[PDB]
Amino acid sequence: AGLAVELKQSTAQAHEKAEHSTFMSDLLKGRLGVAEFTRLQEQAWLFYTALEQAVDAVRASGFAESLLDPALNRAEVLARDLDKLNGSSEWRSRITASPAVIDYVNRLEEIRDNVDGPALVAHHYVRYLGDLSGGQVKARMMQRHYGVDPEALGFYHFEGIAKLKVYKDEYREKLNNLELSDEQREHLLKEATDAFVFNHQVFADLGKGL
Ligand code: COH
Ligand SMILES: [Co+2]
Repeated sequence: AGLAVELKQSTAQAHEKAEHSTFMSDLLKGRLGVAEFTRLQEQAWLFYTALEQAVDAVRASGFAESLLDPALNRAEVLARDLDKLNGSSEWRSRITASPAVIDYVNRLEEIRDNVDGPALVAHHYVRYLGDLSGGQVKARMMQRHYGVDPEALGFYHFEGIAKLKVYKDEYREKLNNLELSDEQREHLLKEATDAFVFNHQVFADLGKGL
């Protein structure tokens, strides 16, 4: 075999490289602070805004409307998280994207303009499925290590989903039931590996200095 299982087996090597990065290892260990966590959330808002722009364009065309659920949207809740984290709403006009986040947004803007359905589905898998399966863990250690207020952690909470585990199995079945050509499947497969590299490069840029 299936598409959901194939994505979890081929991108398993790249997924191990993301959790073994200097920045993510220090952030989850508790060796950093709420300033380093806030810089990660600031960069995440920049690529999630670009990601959702591409998702909105591909959903409008009819490509995988059931898969692209607008309840998964994180840019609106990430903006509210950064308002509580920074203490003000004035962060919007003073944040600069890192070299990796620029490359990431450029890729998501190309996917939006070309309305590349399969490539968008690969980026949707990489970001949203990881958020649903590891959100509650990252929110727990952010409160334990940095004392982040639970209301400033809405990114890790999906209010539109009552059964979180059931939603993961429904997302994988919708991914498996995507009618795709052999070229569209290989494009989605090669894009899924690319999307993991983009997210790993974001952590590599953040880890510089500390
Ligand atoms: C323990 C460290 C860790 C971290 C920090 C982390 C953060 C990130 C991250 C950050 C940018 C990305 C791109 C991913 C990528 C993913 N992670 Co993780 N993951 C991690 C370990 C896991 C584990 C374990 C799962 C459970 C898989 C499952 O069966 O739900 C997971 C779920 C996923 C899934 C869903 C796959 C599936 O179930 O089919 C993707 C994609 N991810 N992860
Ligand atoms: Co670079």
